[PDB]
Amino acid sequence: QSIDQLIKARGKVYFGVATDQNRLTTGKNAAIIKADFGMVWPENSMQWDATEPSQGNFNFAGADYLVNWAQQNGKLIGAGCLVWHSHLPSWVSSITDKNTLINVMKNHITTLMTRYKGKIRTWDVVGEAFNEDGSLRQNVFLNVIGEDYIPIAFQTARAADPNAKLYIMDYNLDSASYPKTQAIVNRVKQWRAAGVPIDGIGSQMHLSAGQGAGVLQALPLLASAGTPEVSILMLDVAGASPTDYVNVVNACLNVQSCVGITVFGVADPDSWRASSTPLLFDGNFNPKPAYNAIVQNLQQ
Amino acid sequence: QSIDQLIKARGKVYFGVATDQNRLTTGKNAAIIKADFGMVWPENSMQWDATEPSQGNFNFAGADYLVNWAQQNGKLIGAGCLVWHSHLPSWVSSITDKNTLINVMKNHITTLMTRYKGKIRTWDVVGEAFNEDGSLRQNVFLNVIGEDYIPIAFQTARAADPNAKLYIMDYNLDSASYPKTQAIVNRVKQWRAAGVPIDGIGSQMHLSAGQGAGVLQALPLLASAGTPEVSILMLDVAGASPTDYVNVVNACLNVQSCVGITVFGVADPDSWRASSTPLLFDGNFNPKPAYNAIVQNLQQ
Repeated sequence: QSIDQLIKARGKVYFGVATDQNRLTTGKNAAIIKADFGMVWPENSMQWDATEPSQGNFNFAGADYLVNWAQQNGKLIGAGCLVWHSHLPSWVSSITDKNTLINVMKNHITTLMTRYKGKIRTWDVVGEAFNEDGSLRQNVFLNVIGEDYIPIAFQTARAADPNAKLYIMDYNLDSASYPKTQAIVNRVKQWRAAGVPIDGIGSQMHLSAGQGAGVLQALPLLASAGTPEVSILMLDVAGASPTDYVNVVNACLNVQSCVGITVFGVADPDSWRASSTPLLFDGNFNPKPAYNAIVQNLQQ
Repeated sequence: QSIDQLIKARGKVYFGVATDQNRLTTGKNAAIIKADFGMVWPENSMQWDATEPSQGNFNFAGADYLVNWAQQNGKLIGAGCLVWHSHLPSWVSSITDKNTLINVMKNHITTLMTRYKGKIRTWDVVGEAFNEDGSLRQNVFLNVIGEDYIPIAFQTARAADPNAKLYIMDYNLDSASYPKTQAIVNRVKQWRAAGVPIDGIGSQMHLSAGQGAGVLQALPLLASAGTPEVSILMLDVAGASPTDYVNVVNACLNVQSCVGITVFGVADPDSWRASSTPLLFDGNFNPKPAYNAIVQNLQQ
């Protein structure tokens, strides 16, 4: 059975997966995505270092391929991340003038979002903006522009494509007792009260064995920020225990504003941490017990 | 052991593999390439649709990543294909004016080769130029320019980077009686007699089970064209039988002008025909029997 069909039958929007051109032309990835998943994301083809490697020199061939494939095959598209320190080319980090950096950030956002206007359901606008202690991460945008870079990014994104859901994304939001989880909730509440158009919080979830249970309490906490949506992004789980995966799916089901889940690839050998075998399909493209456990859970 | 070190000890230049950025950051590909292979090729990041998706406007982020990684890790680099019909954006195929298409083709060749001047050992300049019956394939270049497009392409490439070895590449050159094999020999001899700088023939070798034996006769026939070099390119073998792979390696060893072999990826799940398990490593990144058979053949 298709986990995307089953999660839609329980009132959610999608079960999705990250992919890109050379996955779709190799292995069994295209066949599995067509049958079992409802939304694709670019693994890497939309990141800043892939799309604007030097100023004004936009590289769209890879992202175009993915968007086309998804439209032909009737899949939803999510994309990101527009502003994220980790995938930033050096030409951006070396800018020290505030007005320049604001315009460079705006141009990057507007150019990417305009190109795909109306085709992208969800955009990750700002990523990994918090330190582990809950303070704001001192990336180039915070250092040069200040804390208004976040309002500016979201305002710019809303103007570029008013149809898209705009998300802030972070990782290590997997425990309700962790300071970072509480901090992002408090800051998003205050940004939204001031009119910043943040539609969603996306939890980048790279879990160790046994950490699924904690998400049952972390996800409701993220939802308490009052955004229209929350989601689970680029999920994988070391060891791929059915218990961990089922717990994450049940957290999604329990939180009414959680629209769906995106796993971080199809088959284990194509994972960034392949030795931990953390995905739902094995190296022979066979479903693993965690896939069947999700199916069972969604049927009941 | 490393098959690249062992083939070097037998007097050849390399045992290589096709890869690209997202392979180097996932699975065990980087570790295996570092240990076992001596030359990397771009799986897709140098093709025309990836590098010049609109006229005069280039996308080099993916190719730059590969070239940098290879230099950092002491690997040789091969690249291609500059002029192929199968990877051509629609804007090129629509051109109907001979001078315009010549200029477009020359600009494509010169821009890519200049960017990496001196860094690339082998360039595939023209690919898949022949029909199965041995006549020239009627692609946009033949239809608009005529059969001079091949001389022009090679002369332009030689001027752009004199260091590089320049190859023509085709598939189904695997049997010595097949018409395409003799046809490429006939034409390459003619072109070289006219001073066209074709340094090599690359045989793009996608074999079915049992076809390795015929390569022992086909590869020397290709070498009879008199090019300085021949190579085996983008090799895979349905079923990955040790007998097939050993026969291909021995054909390389038997042909003095054959400089090396490149396989079409590391592990079976990342093959374009994964259900035929045609590569040297399995879905858990373990060497397969064919890998060990090549090791022993090269030591004996």
